[PDB]
Amino acid sequence: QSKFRHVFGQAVKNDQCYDDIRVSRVTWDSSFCAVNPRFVAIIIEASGGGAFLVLPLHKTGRIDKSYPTVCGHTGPVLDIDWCPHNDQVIASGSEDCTVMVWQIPENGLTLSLTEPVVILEGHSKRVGIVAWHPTARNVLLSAGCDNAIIIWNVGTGEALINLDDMHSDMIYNVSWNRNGSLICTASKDKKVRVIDPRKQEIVAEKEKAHEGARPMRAIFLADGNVFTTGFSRMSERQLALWNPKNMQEPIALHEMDTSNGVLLPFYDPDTSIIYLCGKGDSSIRYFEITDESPYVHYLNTFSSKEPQRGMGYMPKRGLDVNKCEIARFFKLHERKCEPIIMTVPRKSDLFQDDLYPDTAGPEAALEAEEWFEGKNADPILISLKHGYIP
Repeated sequence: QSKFRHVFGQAVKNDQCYDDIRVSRVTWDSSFCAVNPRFVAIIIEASGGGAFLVLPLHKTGRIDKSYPTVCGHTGPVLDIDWCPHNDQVIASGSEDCTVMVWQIPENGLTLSLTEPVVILEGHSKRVGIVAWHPTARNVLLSAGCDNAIIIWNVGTGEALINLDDMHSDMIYNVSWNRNGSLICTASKDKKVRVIDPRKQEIVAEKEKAHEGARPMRAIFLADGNVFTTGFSRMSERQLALWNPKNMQEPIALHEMDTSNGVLLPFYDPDTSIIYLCGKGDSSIRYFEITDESPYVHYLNTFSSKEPQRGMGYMPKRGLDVNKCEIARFFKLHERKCEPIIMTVPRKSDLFQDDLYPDTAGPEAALEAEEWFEGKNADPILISLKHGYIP
């Protein structure tokens, strides 16, 4: 009976792709791609040091080899994240052990961008993880191969939290909860941790959340549940759903297939859909999360003949309500970025308001100093109906 059962993906025509990109060749498990309503950012092969490419969404077709890039890093770029409160601002983590924050010029680059707004220098090792705070302006989390998590005030350039003796082994990912009061981590010691970064304490963990000696991912759902991907002892890709108030036993665990890539979860809290795709997969599998067991329900698979090297995900503000678009993927091939549009088939030409509840907007709910000092706020919601045409 699920309203999302006919959700389907459709790749755009080649003339709506971004072509002749030289995607990074590093063996780091990066997503290589970050998208916002103005720009697509792609981690590329740099002559020296490190670079990423920033394209206006309209700049489709073959990209000139000399198109300007963001190239101020002195080591390969490993992760990129657009500022949720500023569509001209992006953070990068590098093998040069820095996080850099960049101001993109209006309409994108004319000249190569070599000087960041700020360099953050707390890590002693490569920085593979950057995550902007969901609600607090200028709060930015990095995690490095030093196994330190640092939470920055980007406005002052100061490390205000250093979690440096919490993780004995490599950190695979860090995710903020809805109001950014908590983070969750997955680590190569096979633990998933829920952390209060301001209290600097672990509030819940699960040992061996997955048994495989392969990477995991852990993210928060809108209701405070933690959703994980990983591998069985037998190389099966798995997903699980955990109540952090009681992590002994999973609410749900599902075995999927025996491919090699870790499943990156993309969670849409507005539809309760989770999309899963791994490096090397030609498929995007999507599930609905509901309060009816077994709680994680299979919807469908987007199928293709081409494996992904990385994947970006368009925030709600960039979607087309008239088309009932509920997600847009930016699928990285070897030399190309290919938008994939997820739509709900609907007969009616009316505004499908059930698909588009008010969504987390770009206005920061509180300042860095307020949040660091212990204040909390929810995302400030906006309506998407201004985009509707009769």
